[PDB]
Amino acid sequence: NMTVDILCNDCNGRSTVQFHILGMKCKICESYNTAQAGGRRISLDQQ
Ligand SMILES: [Zn+2]
Repeated sequence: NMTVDILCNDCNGRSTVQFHILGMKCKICESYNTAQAGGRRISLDQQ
C-alpha cells in the first residue's frame, strides 16, 4: 500500500517497491544499495 520508488546506486535503475525498512531489494541486481527516486524538485537559483 505504501509504495516508494527507489533508484539504484550500482545498476542505476529504478524499482517501485513497498517501503521496507529492513531492506528494499532491487530486482535488477539483488542489491540493497539504493537511494530514493521520489526526490522532490524544488526551485532554487544557484550559480
Ligand atoms: Zn540495482
